[PDB]
Amino acid sequence: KINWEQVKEWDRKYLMRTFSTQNEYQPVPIESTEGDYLITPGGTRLLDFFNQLCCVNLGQKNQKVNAAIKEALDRYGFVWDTYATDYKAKAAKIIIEDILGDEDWPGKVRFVSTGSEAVETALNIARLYTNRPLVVTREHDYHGWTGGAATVTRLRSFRSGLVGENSESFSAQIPGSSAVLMAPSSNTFQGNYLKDENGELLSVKYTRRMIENYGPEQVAAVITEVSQGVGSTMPPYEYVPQIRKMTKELGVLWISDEVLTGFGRTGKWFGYQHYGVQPDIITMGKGLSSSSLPAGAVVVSKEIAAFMDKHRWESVSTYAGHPVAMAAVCANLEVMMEENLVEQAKNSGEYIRSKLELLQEKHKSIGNFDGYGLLWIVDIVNAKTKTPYVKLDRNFRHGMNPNQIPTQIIMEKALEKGVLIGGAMPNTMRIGASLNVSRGDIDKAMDALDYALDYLESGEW
Amino acid sequence: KINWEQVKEWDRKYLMRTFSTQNEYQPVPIESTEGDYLITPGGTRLLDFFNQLCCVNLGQKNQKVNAAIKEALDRYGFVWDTYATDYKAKAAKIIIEDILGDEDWPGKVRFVSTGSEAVETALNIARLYTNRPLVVTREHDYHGWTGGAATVTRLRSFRSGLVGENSESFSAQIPGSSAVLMAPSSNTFQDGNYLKDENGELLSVKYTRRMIENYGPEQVAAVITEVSQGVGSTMPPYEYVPQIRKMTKELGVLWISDEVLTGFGRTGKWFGYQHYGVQPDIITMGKGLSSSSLPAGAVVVSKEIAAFMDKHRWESVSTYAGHPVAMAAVCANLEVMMEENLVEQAKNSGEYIRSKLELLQEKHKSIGNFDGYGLLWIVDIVNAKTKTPYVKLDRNFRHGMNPNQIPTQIIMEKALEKGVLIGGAMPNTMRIGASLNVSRGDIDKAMDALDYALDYLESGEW
Amino acid sequence: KINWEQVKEWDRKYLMRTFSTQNEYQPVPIESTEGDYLITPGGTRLLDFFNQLCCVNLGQKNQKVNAAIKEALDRYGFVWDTYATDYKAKAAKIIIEDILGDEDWPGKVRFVSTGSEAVETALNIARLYTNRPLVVTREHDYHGWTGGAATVTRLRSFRSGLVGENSESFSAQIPGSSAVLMAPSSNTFQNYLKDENGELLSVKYTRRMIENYGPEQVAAVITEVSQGVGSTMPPYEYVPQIRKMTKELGVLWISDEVLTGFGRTGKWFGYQHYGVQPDIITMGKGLSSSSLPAGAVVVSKEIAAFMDKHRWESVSTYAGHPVAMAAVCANLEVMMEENLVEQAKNSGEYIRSKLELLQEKHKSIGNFDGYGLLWIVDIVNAKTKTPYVKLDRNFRHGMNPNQIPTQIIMEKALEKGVLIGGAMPNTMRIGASLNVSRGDIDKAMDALDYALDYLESGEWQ
Amino acid sequence: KINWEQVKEWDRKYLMRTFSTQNEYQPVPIESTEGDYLITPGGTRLLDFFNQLCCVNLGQKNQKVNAAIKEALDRYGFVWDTYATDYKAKAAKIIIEDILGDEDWPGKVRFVSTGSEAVETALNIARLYTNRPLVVTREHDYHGWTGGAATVTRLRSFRSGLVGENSESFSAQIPGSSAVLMAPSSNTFQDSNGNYLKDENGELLSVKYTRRMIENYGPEQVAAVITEVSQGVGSTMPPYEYVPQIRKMTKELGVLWISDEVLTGFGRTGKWFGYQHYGVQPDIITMGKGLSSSSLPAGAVVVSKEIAAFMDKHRWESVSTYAGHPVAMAAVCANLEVMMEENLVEQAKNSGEYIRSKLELLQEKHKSIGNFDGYGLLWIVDIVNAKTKTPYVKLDRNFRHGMNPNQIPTQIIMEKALEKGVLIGGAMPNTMRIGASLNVSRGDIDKAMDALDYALDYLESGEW
Ligand SMILES: *Cc1c(COP(=O)(O)O)cnc(C)c1O
Ligand SMILES: *Cc1c(COP(=O)(O)O)cnc(C)c1O
Ligand SMILES: *Cc1c(COP(=O)(O)O)cnc(C)c1O
Ligand SMILES: *Cc1c(COP(=O)(O)O)cnc(C)c1O
Ligand SMILES: [Cl-]
Ligand SMILES: [Cl-]
Ligand SMILES: [Cl-]
Ligand SMILES: [Cl-]
Repeated sequence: KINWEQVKEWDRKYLMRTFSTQNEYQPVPIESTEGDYLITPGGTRLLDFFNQLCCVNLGQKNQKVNAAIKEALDRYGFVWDTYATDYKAKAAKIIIEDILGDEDWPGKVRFVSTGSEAVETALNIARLYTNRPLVVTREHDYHGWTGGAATVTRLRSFRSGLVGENSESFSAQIPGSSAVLMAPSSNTFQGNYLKDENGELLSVKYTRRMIENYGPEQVAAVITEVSQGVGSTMPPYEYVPQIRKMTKELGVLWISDEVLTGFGRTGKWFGYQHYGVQPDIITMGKGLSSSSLPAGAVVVSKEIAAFMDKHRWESVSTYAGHPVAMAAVCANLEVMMEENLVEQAKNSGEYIRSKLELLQEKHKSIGNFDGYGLLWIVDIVNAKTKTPYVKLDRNFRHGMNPNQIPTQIIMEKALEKGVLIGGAMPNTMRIGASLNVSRGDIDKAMDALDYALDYLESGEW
Repeated sequence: KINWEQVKEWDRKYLMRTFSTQNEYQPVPIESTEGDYLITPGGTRLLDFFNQLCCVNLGQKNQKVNAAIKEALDRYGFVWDTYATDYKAKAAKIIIEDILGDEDWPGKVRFVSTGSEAVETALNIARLYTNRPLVVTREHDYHGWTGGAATVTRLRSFRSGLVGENSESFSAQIPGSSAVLMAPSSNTFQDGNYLKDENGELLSVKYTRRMIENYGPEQVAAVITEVSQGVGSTMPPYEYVPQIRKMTKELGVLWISDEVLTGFGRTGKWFGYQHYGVQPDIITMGKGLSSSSLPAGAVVVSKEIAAFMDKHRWESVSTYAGHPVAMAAVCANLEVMMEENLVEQAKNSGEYIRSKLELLQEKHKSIGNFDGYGLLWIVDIVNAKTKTPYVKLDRNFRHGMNPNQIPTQIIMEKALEKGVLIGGAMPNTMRIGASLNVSRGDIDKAMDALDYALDYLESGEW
Repeated sequence: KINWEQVKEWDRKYLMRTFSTQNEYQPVPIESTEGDYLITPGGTRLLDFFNQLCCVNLGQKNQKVNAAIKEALDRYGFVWDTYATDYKAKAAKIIIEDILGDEDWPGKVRFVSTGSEAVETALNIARLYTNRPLVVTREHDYHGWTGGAATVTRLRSFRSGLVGENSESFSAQIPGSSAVLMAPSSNTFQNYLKDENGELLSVKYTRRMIENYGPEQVAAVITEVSQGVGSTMPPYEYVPQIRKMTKELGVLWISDEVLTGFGRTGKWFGYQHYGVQPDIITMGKGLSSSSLPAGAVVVSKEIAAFMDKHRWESVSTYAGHPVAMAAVCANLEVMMEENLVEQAKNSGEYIRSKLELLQEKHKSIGNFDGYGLLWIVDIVNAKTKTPYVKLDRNFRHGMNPNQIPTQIIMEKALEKGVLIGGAMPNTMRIGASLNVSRGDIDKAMDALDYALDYLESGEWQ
Repeated sequence: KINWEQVKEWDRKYLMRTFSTQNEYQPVPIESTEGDYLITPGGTRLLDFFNQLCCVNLGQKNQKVNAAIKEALDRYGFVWDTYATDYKAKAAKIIIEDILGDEDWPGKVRFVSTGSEAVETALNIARLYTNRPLVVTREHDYHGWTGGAATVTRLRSFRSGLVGENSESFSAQIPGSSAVLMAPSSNTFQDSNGNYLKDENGELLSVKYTRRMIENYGPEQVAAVITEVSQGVGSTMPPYEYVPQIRKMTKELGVLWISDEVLTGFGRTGKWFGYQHYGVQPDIITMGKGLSSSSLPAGAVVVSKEIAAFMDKHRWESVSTYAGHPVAMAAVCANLEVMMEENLVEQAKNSGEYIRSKLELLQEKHKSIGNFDGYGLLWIVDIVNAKTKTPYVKLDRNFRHGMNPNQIPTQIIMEKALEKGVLIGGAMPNTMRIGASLNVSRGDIDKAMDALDYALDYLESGEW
């Protein structure tokens, strides 16, 4: 028996706000979830085409995963990373032996609790292995929020600072803010992508020049997102291979941050696998457990594992390897494999492409779309001017009025159809569902977006 | 039907080592746990007087906590922090209204997933609230391992660097290591009484004051402390904690009490700071927050700090922050703590442990000093002849040393013969803890095993 | 009587080496100088077409400057900046009223002892005035060697680190070597590509970087109008485009005129070729023509009015040194009265015509550009049409000088009694006094012709 | 014929202010100098017992130095460091072979143009030699104003920030302002009687804590400790044992010691260098000020034989345009030769002893003199309220310049002493920093001390 009015009162009074001022905040309670739906206390069913934060890959509240979690709870309990469990060892084995079994670069795994912790771990490993201080990142990359992970995050809207309520006058970034260099993203220098007289993209060419300017001996790693998640982009095809090749030639590591693109999200097990290359280190979260319980991970190459194995590593994280979280990881990955959700993701993405083609034929406010599996971006433009409504685009901050932001207006309208859809960036949709989402829910969501776009293209906002 | 030989094989092969080289590593599989016990696949029962990392406050595998997690799983699922749930709101209400209800400084709570995430959050909030860059920490403090939390960690043995196997030749800290000042710990400037100036002030505090004055108070956001150093294994002189509270107030600087370890009954109060009649501006939480049932951390901020943050849109997202199933575990953990009155149980067992340690010190000249409260104890170990620590670098040691040279390692190995896990992180100092509800029989059994280990240490046969 | 053999022994034994190891070092004593010549103890006259470090603008040992220094020494002595002198006030007046009299942005001057100190001062003022921490520099910029000036220096061959003797094995940068961002130099992205909103890709990306961090985080962009040590010339539109972009984003522009200032480029300052005005200028070299150590910063009226409202807690013992100020006064008065700016402009036109003839004759000249008495000549392999030294401006000094084209050219030209070459391996940096005679220009150019014949013969390989 | 009014107008309008707002600023012109005197345009003679910034060691406008500068100007001109000259090589030989000839440790010299550049150079060298990033400094150290030298300066009143005019309102430090650790001053940890606290083996607690600090970060992270043997701008003298205890601590930890001798060097303390009072030898010395007695801008670093041998094995990729400037080097040579031939080190030592006697007599007469100490021509005098025995300005060495000068005892003293045509005072609010030329006459010491006596009569009346 739940008093949801009291829940709302406690939520307003006792919880720190994010993205909303206390003044403007309206709690949105969710009582339960199932599949691709969120259920409100009043029983409203909301189709979630955010998939929360593109992180509930298996679907909400999967009975096999929950059954597995309950089973672990007959035995545990808690032990820290110094102790071995069946669940922890099995999860590592599934990742190296079963999912990555076709590639021979992967060596070992470290489990932590979050994607930010995974990136922190990867940054530490890369710097220790090379004995070099600098890490290269890209414009608009999001790699997490904790101190180290934030240093490689280049989105001024997502760096844990403060903005005003529909005002430009009360903004601040955190005082004090690094061993980090910002390179151009894949989406710079366009309008197609410019290459030199060698076919090398100008973003990569300049990335190479930056490393050489500092000296390769000063640079541990380039950390990337194969597709920018929060920053909401897709790369030209040759970018990922060219970065892999450039790093190899300069003797610098490449960390593929797969926290979002990992575990079937893009229609392969990992984002990088679309590109015929292999990373030195992968960071993991989100689909690692499909958010059933908090888990993150890093996978390091055999070379890197062999180096770390020769040393005593002075690093403790209390909940790293948590055996109940590991049981949840095991079950999540087993279901993913047995149901062949990767191939299902691939097929559903192809279906989504067709739906978006029709939406673009119909709606001139769709400037561009791209993606794969259950990860899509849709660039929104003024249908008249052919330019984005919000000039600062991906360099915006949240001090703007939401009623001026296209992705906000699309979200509010789509909501009238009982659909959750939109994006983090002001001019770009970021669309994701569970890997096992049904065609009918795809149709429902696309129809809702259709309805929102009519409204956007109508003015009246 | 679990093949534990194959589990050990996968564990060696596929998991990154910490503290042990692959060469020297032997997996120690634990098949299940209960109360104060770990159970091996063979069925051996191990009395855990580390309480893992002093973080299973309620006891292992509490039936009511586990039943509550099972219930949550009927409904969830996962929503991120933008969505409200009963479990998340209730957990915040329990902390603010029930546990801290008698104090009026607390305003609001932010939940995250780990103690390190909680410290990161507190550092961000302190700097934003004050609009100032610098944070003061102390020598030997441990506040976590992630970037920002690590900058305020002043233990060179726990900064996620590398050392060799029984060698000084393969030592490295992470390249690139800044907005932090290290002040003396409370355990500095002695006779063996703590030195004070002509007013009340401890020299550790007076110098901390001079340090902040040297940079300028307008540059300094906060002092972050542990009321009792956890990994660093110390206890303060009584006046330290009130004197730091008063100093920070006088300078217009915040105080963050990092209660990740000392929180939720560990010290025989709800919070460590509560022994000292003061209140902080911000508290960081983990460990006993959920008693390790599921991953959770949190920050509590004062009413003034909440009011300021409330006026702004805060551009911070953590995917698993507020995870509804973790919040369910937190609610159940806290309600069992309250209803069983585990805080009082911890206070009483602490008084009991004190008397057991007095008897052990009488028996053992290798016990130089011991101190603590509730289920958090330090025991400083000395060479019984020379009366000096065996390991000279003490709390400034690193793990390159041979464990056969380390008193707390020797003690741990020997105690293990009695089926008891007990020892410490520091080379010369035990860090002892159990569940808040640890029985007297288990205390006696742990203390007997320590007695036994100390005979061996003192025999010099090692 | 000077025992020059004893001087060499003392020089070997007691002075720290730079650029040469003790093992390879051979002292090069200079007994006196005059005009464009250096005179050895033996009486050999060497024509100096490096003009030392493009810093003896007025010419060596000007009789009027030396006579003015001698007069000042009848009165001083030394007073620090708190005390006023005629020489310090007059040097400030000459700069603001006389030299920059035709421009209305200049406000006040601060005198220091060197160009690095001038840059440190400008960085301090920029960050204080804007209350912002970040400063933007460019790839291959040189702005000095002291801590702050070094942070904006982006040449890995000039950051006060160490390299081996003809070896790659003993190289290090200073440990620790920071509120600075590196943008592309003007010589990136080529013939230069444009946004066709008109914007050079170098400027476009610089803009993006500032927007990505947030313009409210960025105090200034510091540039060289022509990269000195780094040895380049910009596309014509670059300097006006950077001025326009910084103004639009509310960011300061510091023109580092330590090298290009005081007639070097055939105008009083390099920026004056481009119809723009900076917010802050930094000065050294031609400020006194190296007669005595002096540097300076000039800040705009707005900046001066802000600084004037505060008590500035900055002391430099020798800043404003009355005798160095007497030297600056005499140096600037001679420059003005002899019309050396116009003379430099006319000699540069002459040099251009000499270089066109050498390029027509020497396929190892891939390219040249410059103005006044500041010229770059890019050298290439006449056969492949590409540079001999692949790392180019990202090299370090560990390589063998017998592999370096500008070292080859220098050794060869010395056989003609001419000092000429460059800091960069593939690029000449040529400078003489503003009053260098046509005869001496012909003599240097003839030595260069001779040197390129040798380079093109490939005998040194 | 100089128009001094026009000079003062150009000065007001076209020069950036330091320490004074434009609103409050009044130019103080000096037409010429001689010995220990500054001469105003009107012909007022001011006895300068600041010796500018304790940096005109030989005296103002020395005839032999000026003649040597004029001789150099018959030949030069300018050559950068890549070229050898007689003046540069001779200056290095004088330092290593003549001045420091009785010590075995010194190897080589690098000349630069300022003390801040010398400190920048020492920090670079210590970090390169050890291959470690951290340098340790102390509370209230002043090591210069440029980016690297500023990181090891721990006086918030001298870090090139901004404060308001007679207000706490409008203050700022430079945005963005680390591979530096701050250790306690030698002047920390005193008991009630003002005695320095030590452990039972006599080790000062300031040193004991410094060692703990280094051990906490790890000695393998720490390149160097940089010190001032006597804090200059920060205006202190150390407990006697501090300097040897730091030398011994650094040696035991494998860490370098940089003695920043920019102020204490070249006879200032009645020895060639401040460290020489203490029976120790540093790894690196930084020099400025008395190096040329400010005749022209010059700075230098001296490195040990072992550091020089390491540096000699590499190509060092570092250029400073004016480093080694031959005319500046000719001034250094003449400055050092005069110092040696006149035996100015001994003169300074004996004059310090005379000064001590005058200060003892002043302290009997004036209860506002809480303490004094020093040596040679470098003295501190701590000023207290004669009635409370407590400093007037509570923040003391951690003050900033936003304070009203009419509340600052060292400002009140300077203003009063000026009535007697003596310049005397200090940078810190409760502490005089007194210096004159090494060859200052007894009569001038008497004149300065009589002005101080006068000023303290006024301070002690409380009328201000
Ligand atoms: C969401 C995200 C992270 C951080 O994960 P958390 O679990 O939110 O801390 C890191 N990297 C990428 C690419 C992400 O999308
Ligand atoms: C263990 C600990 C932390 C870090 O918590 P984690 O959950 O391990 O990230 C922070 N502070 C203190 C005092 C701790 O004991
Ligand atoms: C030479 C130079 C400097 C530094 O001047 P120094 O007098 O060597 O300290 C600064 N900026 C530029 C552009 C330079 O060429
Ligand atoms: C004055 C001083 C400096 C800085 O020298 P400048 O010539 O002013 O740059 C450095 N160290 C000490 C001890 C000083 O007194
Ligand atoms: Cl990309
Ligand atoms: Cl403490
Ligand atoms: Cl350029
Ligand atoms: Cl001292």
